Amino acid sequence: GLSDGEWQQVLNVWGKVEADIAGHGQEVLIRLFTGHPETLEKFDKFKHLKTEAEMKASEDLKKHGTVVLTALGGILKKKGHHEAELKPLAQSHATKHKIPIKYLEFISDAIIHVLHSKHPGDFGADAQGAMTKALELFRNDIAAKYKELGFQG
Repeated sequence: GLSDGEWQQVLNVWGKVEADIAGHGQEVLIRLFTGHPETLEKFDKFKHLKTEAEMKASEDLKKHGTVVLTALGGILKKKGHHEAELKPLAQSHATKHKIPIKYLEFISDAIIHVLHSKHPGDFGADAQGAMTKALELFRNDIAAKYKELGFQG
């Protein structure tokens, strides 16, 4: 798993996220949607947004970004014993929304990009590697649950 020092670096940069969860959420989603427009098709209420300008001005989108990063934060803070926080997310993403693991990879990259962009001083080489492992563990445990839930995934 991750070392205590790796989790410290994950939690340190997540500190920066929580100081402005909305702005971070908004930037992560925008990065995801602009990098991987197919992901936007999964969002009934957002997929009419054609441009970055439109995405930035969307309050719905910023609200959802907060929702996403709030749930992820709760998982990250559990540092590897996150079963309980992970369970309802795997559940909804496997039945209600059907989010392929590949899309979770895209959003992981989007998060790492935004974190490197906004907080390079709190997100150097070791920390980027620790966050990489952290998000990998998230996707890995989501996948394991997807399997039980009958979604591939």
